[PDB]
Amino acid sequence: MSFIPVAEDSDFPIQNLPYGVFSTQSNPKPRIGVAIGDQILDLSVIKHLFTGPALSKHQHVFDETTLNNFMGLGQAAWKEARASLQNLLSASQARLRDDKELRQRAFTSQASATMHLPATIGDYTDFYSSRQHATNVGIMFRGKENALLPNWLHLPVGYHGRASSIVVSGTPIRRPMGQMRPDNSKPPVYGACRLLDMELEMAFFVGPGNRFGEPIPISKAHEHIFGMVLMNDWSARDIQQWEYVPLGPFLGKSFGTTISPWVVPMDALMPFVVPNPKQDPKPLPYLCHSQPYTFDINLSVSLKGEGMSQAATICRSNFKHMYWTMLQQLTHHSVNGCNLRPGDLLASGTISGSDPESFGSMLELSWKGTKAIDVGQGQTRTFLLDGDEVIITGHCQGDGYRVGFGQCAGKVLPAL
Amino acid sequence: MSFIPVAEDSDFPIQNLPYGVFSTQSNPKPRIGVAIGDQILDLSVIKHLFTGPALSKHQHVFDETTLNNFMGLGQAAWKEARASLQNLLSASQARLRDDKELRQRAFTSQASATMHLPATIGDYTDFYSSRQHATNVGIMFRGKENALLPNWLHLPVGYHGRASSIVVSGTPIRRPMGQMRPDNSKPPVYGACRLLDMELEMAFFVGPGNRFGEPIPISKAHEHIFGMVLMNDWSARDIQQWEYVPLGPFLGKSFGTTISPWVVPMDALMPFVVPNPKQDPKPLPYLCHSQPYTFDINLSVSLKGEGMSQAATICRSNFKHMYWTMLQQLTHHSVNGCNLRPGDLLASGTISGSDPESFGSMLELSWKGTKAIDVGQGQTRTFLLDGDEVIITGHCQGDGYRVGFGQCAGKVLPAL
Ligand SMILES: C[As](C)(=O)[O-]
Ligand SMILES: C[As](C)(=O)[O-]
Ligand SMILES: [Ca+2]
Ligand SMILES: [Ca+2]
Repeated sequence: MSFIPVAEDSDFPIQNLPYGVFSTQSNPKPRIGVAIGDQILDLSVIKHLFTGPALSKHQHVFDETTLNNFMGLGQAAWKEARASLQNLLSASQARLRDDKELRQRAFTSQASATMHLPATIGDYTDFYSSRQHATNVGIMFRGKENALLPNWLHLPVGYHGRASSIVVSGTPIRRPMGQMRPDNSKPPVYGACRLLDMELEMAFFVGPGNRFGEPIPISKAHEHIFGMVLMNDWSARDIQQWEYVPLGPFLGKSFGTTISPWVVPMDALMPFVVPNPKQDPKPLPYLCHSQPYTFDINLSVSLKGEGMSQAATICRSNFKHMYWTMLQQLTHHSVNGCNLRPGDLLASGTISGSDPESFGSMLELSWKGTKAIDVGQGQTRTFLLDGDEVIITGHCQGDGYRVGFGQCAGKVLPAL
Repeated sequence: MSFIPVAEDSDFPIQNLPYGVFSTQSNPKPRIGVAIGDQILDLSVIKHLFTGPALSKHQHVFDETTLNNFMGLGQAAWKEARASLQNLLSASQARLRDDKELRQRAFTSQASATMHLPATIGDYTDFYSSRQHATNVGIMFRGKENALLPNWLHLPVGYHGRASSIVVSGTPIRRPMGQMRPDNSKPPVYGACRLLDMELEMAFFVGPGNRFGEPIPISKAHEHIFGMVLMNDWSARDIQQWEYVPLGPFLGKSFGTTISPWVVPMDALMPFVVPNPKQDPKPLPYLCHSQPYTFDINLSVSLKGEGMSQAATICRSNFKHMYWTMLQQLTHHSVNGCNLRPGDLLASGTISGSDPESFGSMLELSWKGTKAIDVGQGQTRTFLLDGDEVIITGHCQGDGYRVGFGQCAGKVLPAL
């Protein structure tokens, strides 16, 4: 443990050490920090303490307004940074601990900081890799006999997302206007979305890219995965339904996608690795690898309506319900020579387990609005109402510590 | 006329004046230039001559390595820059013309210049707005009675593309590996794409963005359109067919998309405006505007195999065929609150007219591999072969001058 006091139930013990971009009232310039207890350690202030071989000539990466350049340095640099931070934050090491003037400049409170997006996301991709989610959607729209489309068990299906509208936790999300077709015998209409939904996801940031035209082999895929965040892929389902054949989700997704700000490095999550789900049929060789790379990350979603005094927990799930791994997603994404770049964000798709309490959208929880979701205090939902606030949280549970993700929150504003 | 001599068939008379980013052997810094005749005027060198009200405090935008900041300044700035350039390049003006020292440093031959991508593209979107293209694809894959899907005549269908693999003209494109399902009785296979295609498009760059959550009304859409380039959306059709239901084109597109480097400003194209195609049914009011915004731009595509000495013209088309205008595309793209940003690229979709000589893909020109494309010199094609070079060109034709785009070229390399 650390010289910084850490509560037992803190998301940010010395075993975590996530990376984020923050600013304060006194200094509005976005800069890189690491969460520890209820504090932020400012890496722009302590960049000269990274004296090892991988970082000593790259200390400027900690002075940037985004994590992109640090992400681009690759695994040796990340591992050295983490070892340096663990040694510096240890309760028995004197350097940062006993340098009072440095320490006063280096640490500020999380409760007084403003968080920003952790990276400039050049490209965002959303996969569809949770089998029960894809199955549930298939049942609802095609029937139980056509629950999965023919390609789903053969490749990690995904689409290009909209990068510009990825926003940091806490950003209000306006209910979108657009066109929809509620009656198939009549022309489409223009109006406010009536089926506004959340999608519980996680996403990973890419480290070093691959060269244009050069695939990343699955055996090297783990080298390019920096760390993870929580995501809410807000969805306008009536807009989506009318637009999306044949070229895919578009305006139904691109009005807003929220991510949490603290990027938990893969090294912090490796203690919580579990076996990959068995795949049948077995994937082609380029997607076949024996490295365990599925993670036991508890996820929870709450909803609170304006007026309501307390939030209701509407979903309890886990990131281990993903059939295609992050290694397979990254490999598939580059198999054609596509060039992944530092700070790219590859998301899981909606996470659903087989238990109905773990379904990751209100589309599934309400089963296409045929079941009312109990949100407490005599109130019910099918889809989101104006003023509803959705908060996603997640953590890995260790013995006496948690590796937590903070929150991924947003409140719905009325259409405009 | 300019003091720089311009050939009658030059793409770059004083009536054009497109913006691009170039470097030279002498100076490796990517920098902003304007094409005139066979020369480039370096805007960083003459940035102090922009003394008007819109540009006087924004001269640093011409020192940047990309056009994004200039694009973000908006129409008054673009109009002022253009007016200043037309004055400074005029045959009858002395300021630049008679300054031998400055001229020496301000001009460079295009033959000496390496072109770069003109902007950092935060998000690329590909629309699908040619009626004959969508109809042709519909006939080939669904049958003649089901040419168009139900939403096509009601909104400008489009999808999010991959930004990272947009490359400048001249970049070699490697035939992609991936997964394909050549027939339906066996499992999918891994191998080199067998059905590699080009797609003739044009694309426009966004100027000032809109705020997250705030739509751009169609009456203001023209304020956000900076200028245009040529595009080849290279397509791996067998990869695409297996992957694309239900989330849309993905690895079938993202291995490479080529654009030409010279951004022709909308002001150069306005003399060549024609009436918009009549729409029936009439679109919803948010997509309804009377401003002509369809452009008479001649387009040509050539193919040259690696053993050929003459390239064959395989497509002659025109941007005026497109059913949905750029105004409608930009309006639709932001109707849900999605935030377009300076330097975003919004492409037209494959441009096909009704004449079979104007079909914009080899998929259409070979009618799904059923007809041989004559490429001259005893040779035919259905789809692209290794070593084939595809070159797209375009121009508007005036009286004694043209507004042209230069080349949009790429050569196919063999798969790994
Ligand atoms: C791609 As979906 C069915 O999770 O909106
Ligand atoms: C979306 As297409 C049919 O022009 O590959
Ligand atoms: Ca999603
Ligand atoms: Ca295309």
